[PDB]
Amino acid sequence: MTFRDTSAIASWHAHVYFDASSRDAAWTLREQIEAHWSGKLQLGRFHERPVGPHPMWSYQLAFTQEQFADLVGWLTLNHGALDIFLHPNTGDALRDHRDAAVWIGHSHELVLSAL
Amino acid sequence: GMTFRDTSAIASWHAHVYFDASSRDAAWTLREQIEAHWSGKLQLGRFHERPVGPHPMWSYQLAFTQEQFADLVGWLTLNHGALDIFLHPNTGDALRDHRDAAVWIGHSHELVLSAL
Repeated sequence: MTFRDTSAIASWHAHVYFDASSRDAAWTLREQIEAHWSGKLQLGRFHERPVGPHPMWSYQLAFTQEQFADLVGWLTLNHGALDIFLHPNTGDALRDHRDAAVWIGHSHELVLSAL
Repeated sequence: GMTFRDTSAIASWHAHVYFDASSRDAAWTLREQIEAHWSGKLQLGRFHERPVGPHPMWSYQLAFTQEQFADLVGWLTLNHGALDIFLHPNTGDALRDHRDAAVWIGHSHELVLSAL
């Protein structure tokens, strides 16, 4: 393979994964993300069903390479028992999710057929 | 109910590149490119071809600061290939840093936490 630089990355997404057992925790973290960054981070719907490539219930957060250290550091400290799926967006969704998956906690098998 | 921490709680980060006999050449190539790219400025451990410490796979260690995190981890996410990479912060709590603050580029693995 050939080495790429970080300019390849357009944006990052993080997806907070949860289920019925962890719904309250996921909602609390959502409220805290809103508060901590004062609603300046793009935030998707609180999906209580599997959507797209996501095998768990999820919600999406979007941010840049320039916010990556702050957001990922903070999520690493504060995610609790919730797994978080992170991936860069480079313009090739399948490649990004298949090959550039990062996980805070534990990894999950994605529904790649959705991409 | 969680008590939230600020990123200031992080002293430094460690990363471990995991590999096996099948991927040792790829592990080595990455190793030598990390050396090249950062001009030997990133603290780098031995190329361990056995499980060491909490690590269930063959591994080598990198140590780096929060201020180096985005450059290094962004690059590793793009360039790690088949190699899973274990990352964790150092906050002064070895067990919880490994068990509860684990980050994985690729796939997660079960750590041998009794090693700690």
